[PDB]
Amino acid sequence: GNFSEIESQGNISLKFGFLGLGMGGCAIAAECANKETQIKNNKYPYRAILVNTNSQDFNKIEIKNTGNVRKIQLEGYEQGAARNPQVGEEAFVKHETKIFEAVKQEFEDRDFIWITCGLGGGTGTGALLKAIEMLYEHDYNFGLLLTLPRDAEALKVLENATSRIRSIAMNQEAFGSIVLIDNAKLYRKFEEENPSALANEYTSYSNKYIADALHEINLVTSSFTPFSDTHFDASEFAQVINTPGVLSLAKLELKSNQLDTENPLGYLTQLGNALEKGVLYDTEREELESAKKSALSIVTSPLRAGRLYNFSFLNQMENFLKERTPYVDERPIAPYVNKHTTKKEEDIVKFYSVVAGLPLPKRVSDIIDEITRIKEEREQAN
Ligand SMILES: Nc1nc2c(ncn2[C@@H]2O[C@H](COP(=O)(O)OP(=O)(O)O)[C@@H](O)[C@H]2O)c(=O)[nH]1
Repeated sequence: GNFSEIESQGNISLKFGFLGLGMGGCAIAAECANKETQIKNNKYPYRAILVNTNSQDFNKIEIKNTGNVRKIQLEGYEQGAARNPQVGEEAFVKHETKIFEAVKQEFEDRDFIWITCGLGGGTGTGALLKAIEMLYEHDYNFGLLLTLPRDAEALKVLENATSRIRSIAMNQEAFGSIVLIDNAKLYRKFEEENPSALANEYTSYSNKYIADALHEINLVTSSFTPFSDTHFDASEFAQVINTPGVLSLAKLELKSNQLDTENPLGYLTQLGNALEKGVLYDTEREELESAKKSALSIVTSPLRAGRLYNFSFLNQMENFLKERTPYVDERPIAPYVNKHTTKKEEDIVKFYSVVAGLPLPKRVSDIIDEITRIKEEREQAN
């Protein structure tokens, strides 16, 4: 995930802060906060506060971005493998004053905060609702960056996740977007693109993959030259990220010759598949249909832009999004020119979309059925 070229000539739309809770949430938050960029006068664009109980692992969470990443240790509530949310909850409440003082100072210059948490654990999951109340009570603009557990994590972790996800959705109107991450999906993605990969490379891969997906859309929305008057800029991006409900990201890269405007079915089908098989989780038409907001940006070279962004293409794209998110407040189709595209990448056309205000995905229901299976077979066994 090297965005050096783009960063040296671009910028990020929003100054994100990450409030990590628990091991996984802190690992993801740290991965994002430690990102180094080639952005003018902004080597380290992100900040983070990592809240977790003491442990060797938590001590192990590196930290490159100095000063912009602070660890807050939940003294006295180390939980071990108890996987008990009630304890995580008590921990957060007990240390709330210390935590908020840290949040207050570190996030003063932030535009938006991501409460980052791996659903299923004790500390993170347990502290989640309290953390949300804290940011809400102090009027921060914030959203949730959450992972859903793999089936192998078993019963307790799945119930822990199911419990919070349910409560989150019920109270979703109280805050911004919920960027869901399906660990099962990403685990599979890893195996497939790295068949000969070993288990020791997954965690790093998934955390970098997540951080890169968020940073990339943050970059794309403020680093290129708009071809027209329709934009998906920092302002619009903020509008979308602040929309309640689940948020889905998609990205498709095609070679210029695979994008036929006289025979659009081919590339429109690929775009449709990219939107459903999203970056962080998998969605479907039924879910997309109820989107509250959506935006799609297209980026290509000076060489290709002029010939691509014609009436036919733009109209086909307008139609495409209209069929996918029919009831959206606004769905801009925003073509961009990357004026500094290399000769080597001259033919590439990139598509980026963000869909917001979505319902919980199918993976949440599959987890419920996995929990249901286990409990019912346990009864039959009895
Ligand atoms: N993507 C990702 N997910 C993680 C990571 N660590 C843990 N998780 C997930 O988050 C869930 C909770 O684990 P953890 O954060 O360690 O528990 P906690 O410290 O008690 O909150 C697990 O069930 C995993 O699915 C990580 O480094 N990356």
